[PDB]
Amino acid sequence: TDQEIMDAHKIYFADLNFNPSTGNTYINGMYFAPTQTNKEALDYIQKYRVEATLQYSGFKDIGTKDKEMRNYLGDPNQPKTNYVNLRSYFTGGENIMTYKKLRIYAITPDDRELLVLSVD
Repeated sequence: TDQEIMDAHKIYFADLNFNPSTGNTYINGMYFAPTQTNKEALDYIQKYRVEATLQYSGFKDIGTKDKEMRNYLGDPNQPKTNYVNLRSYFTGGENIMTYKKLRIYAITPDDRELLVLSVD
């Protein structure tokens, strides 16, 4: 169901790169927590659609890509889980700005798009 998938994305960590000298913060991707109450709903979602604000271009649709399975938080000591690898999206060579508008959509294997993560 749409709410079961939606709640299965409420605990997430952003994979950021941060320059302390400069203050630039880019988002590389997004980890969704592998909790037992939402494991099956994360295994269900196979693709993610992203709209994000690029550093030089504006807010833009950057398309749809398969999820990656990645060790939670990059930790080899944690199990693999849903990872939205933002850097493989249609960004035109550009980095995605953190804290500016961002919309991530879970795509059912039936191709329906549901908003699971939203930042303004």
